[PDB]
Amino acid sequence: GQETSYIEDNSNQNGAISLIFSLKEEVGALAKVLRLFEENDINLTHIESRPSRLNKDEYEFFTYLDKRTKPVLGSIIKSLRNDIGATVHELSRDKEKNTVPWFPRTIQELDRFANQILDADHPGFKDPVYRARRKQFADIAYNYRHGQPIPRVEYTEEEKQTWGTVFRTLKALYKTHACYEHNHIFPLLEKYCGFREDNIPQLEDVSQFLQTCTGFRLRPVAGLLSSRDFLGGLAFRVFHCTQYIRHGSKPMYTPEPDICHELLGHVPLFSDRSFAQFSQEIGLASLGAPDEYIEKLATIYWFTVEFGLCKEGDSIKAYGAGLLSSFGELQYCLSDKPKLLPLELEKTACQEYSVTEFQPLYYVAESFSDAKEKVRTFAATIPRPFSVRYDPYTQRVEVLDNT
Amino acid sequence: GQETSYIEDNSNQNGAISLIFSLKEEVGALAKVLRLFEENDINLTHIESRPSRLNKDEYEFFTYLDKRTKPVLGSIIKSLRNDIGATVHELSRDKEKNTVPWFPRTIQELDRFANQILDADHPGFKDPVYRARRKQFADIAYNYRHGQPIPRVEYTEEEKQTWGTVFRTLKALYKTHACYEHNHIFPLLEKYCGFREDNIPQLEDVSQFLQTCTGFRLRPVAGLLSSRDFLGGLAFRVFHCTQYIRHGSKPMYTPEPDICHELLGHVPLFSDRSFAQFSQEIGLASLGAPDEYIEKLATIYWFTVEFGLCKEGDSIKAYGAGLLSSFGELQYCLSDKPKLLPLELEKTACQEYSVTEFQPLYYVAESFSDAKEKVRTFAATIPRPFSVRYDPYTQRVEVLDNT
Ligand SMILES: [Fe+3]
Ligand SMILES: [Fe+3]
Repeated sequence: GQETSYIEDNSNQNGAISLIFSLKEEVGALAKVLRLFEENDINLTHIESRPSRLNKDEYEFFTYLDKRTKPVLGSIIKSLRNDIGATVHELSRDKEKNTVPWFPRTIQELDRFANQILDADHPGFKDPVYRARRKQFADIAYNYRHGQPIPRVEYTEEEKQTWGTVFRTLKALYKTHACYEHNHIFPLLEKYCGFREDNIPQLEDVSQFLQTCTGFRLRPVAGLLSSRDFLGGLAFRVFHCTQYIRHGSKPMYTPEPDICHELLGHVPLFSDRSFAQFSQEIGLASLGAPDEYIEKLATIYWFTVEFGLCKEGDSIKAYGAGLLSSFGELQYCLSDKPKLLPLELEKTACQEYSVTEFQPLYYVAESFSDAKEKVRTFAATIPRPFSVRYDPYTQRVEVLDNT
Repeated sequence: GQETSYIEDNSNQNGAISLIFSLKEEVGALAKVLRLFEENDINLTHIESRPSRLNKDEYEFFTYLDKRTKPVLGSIIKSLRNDIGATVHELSRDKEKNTVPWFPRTIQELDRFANQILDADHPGFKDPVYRARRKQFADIAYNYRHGQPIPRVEYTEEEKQTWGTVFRTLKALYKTHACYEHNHIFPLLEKYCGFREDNIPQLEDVSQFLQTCTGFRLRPVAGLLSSRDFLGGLAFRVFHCTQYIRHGSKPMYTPEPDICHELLGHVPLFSDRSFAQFSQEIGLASLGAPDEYIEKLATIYWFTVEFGLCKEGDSIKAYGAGLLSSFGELQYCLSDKPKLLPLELEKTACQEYSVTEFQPLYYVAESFSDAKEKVRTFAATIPRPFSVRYDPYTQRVEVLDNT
């Protein structure tokens, strides 16, 4: 009711259904389970069995199925539960009765809904060339697949000039308004990723560098994804970021995120361990979270990763990416005009806001470490039949039952 | 003096020198350091700066230099120490006075000495076709680069038949002689990696699966690597394994490791978290370790990963890979002939042994968890100016000063 940053998720044509369950290895168990699936008309390359990462005598099952297996899924869950004997969690993309809202278990699974994106006013609406250029970048995202190197695009001088206009202003403002963490990493991005005022950095280059710092990686997205999907990606330390640039007509404005917003507002901080851990915690807390809490986390995300203020000693600087890529509001947030409140997730989670520039209120975080722990705690209050944790080694979410 | 499994490391033509040091970010520090390198004739793409993963106000430096920069390195270390102010560790591949034995800091660095490998008696010596086939596999290893998918090779029926001979025997013996962990993972390798008696699995397939389980990954090696380099790889959960198969003339024998030995003896257990962690601990304890302790760890490795016996309750099974891929000694080790001693690294580290089949003595491990902690402790006694820890996210060793 005030145009928020919370985008409710859809469902494709087939949607997505995944069954989470572990099976203790007892002679024939593995075969009975696969036989169970085999029997009910299900391709067994959609069922994956792996050793349990928690219990040395169990197998964990991953099922890449969709809505087309719905009819015989009830039977299978029943059998698994009653006959075979296994605690089963049904993850559904259409989050219905008794089903936990779907979420990727493996980083690769981020491919599933990555292409689930959402003009008249938009600068560039009457620009054929721009519209085509946007098609090009959208194509790259749509065609993108996890693991692949992000395709490089040669930016035109015009675009580079737009970049520079935004770059120049912000750089000449980070020292006095940006948090230590941002100002700490930026010089390196300039030195190593081609972050210059006469050059738009290639997403592949930035992704490599990010990984090298925090394991974070980039994924080119065509447009805005549902909060569930964007937040979810953070659990795998994956950042869905645009590659296109705003229209040159108004370099100082974007009614949507763009390469300028991702590279100068988000990327720098994702290179910091504490910050990386913080944002990932928000992603992990969203995994399978009910719509209500996704919006809450989306709101929380908004007042932290996007428009957050960090308290450094006796002063307050900005770390919110929405601030660090918007000179105007970047100066405004540190002025004496905005209302400031300490970060307190229960109140922040229900905070009323609008997407319009120049937020009237900002939340101040003690540190990234404090907020991370702050989110960990808020997460514990989110209705979920289990808890989650990321495994950097296998790049797979490990679902542990509530602690 | 009894032909051991300890292979002392060499040095290429240029060798390898890396400087470990962190720099607190104080105006101009970063530039002074790079200027410092720039000045002394050093390509700055050989110097890498990244945010410290431990201290939020420091930069960590990675230097991919060799022996050709030796002359001006003394000056640079002096400057860094006295002028700039930084604790500097000089890693040298030629481990000389005051230099810590070199070791990869980034997983990619495993490329540096990966191709540093070491016939008359060998079965296949007079076989032109075999020798050429071996050239082919060696080529693939030499050309291999971390990150790349391991090239697939179509094995001849003859080779597949050799595989089957070994496979058949072992499979029909794992139930009664192999540890739970091995028997737990094997069925999955059969179900998912093409581990059949009529099919030699492709290393790429196995690597993917391994990663999916423990993050472990394979790297095709041409022949035997120095203990330092092989053990070191384990720190990154990377297994250097052969791809070629023994000569068909004598399927029941190999005077060297081969695909049969890697896939059936090592791979299964590397899919277990506890085991993966254990072997990695040995790799982490080798990082920069003096030659003496590398041989010790090599010896330890020998009596554990290669020829170790695990105590399961009241019984004892085998987990040593040398045992699990050698039917003959696999039955022998559990007979009443071999001498058995509990795992105790200080005595095991100095244990006398020979490579000849049918070990007279084996060391029994409480569990993989106990041995891992056992190695962690033994490691603390290894002369090193710092301690190490692996970062799965960035795939980079983080060097913390002694704890
Ligand atoms: Fe954003
Ligand atoms: Fe071996």
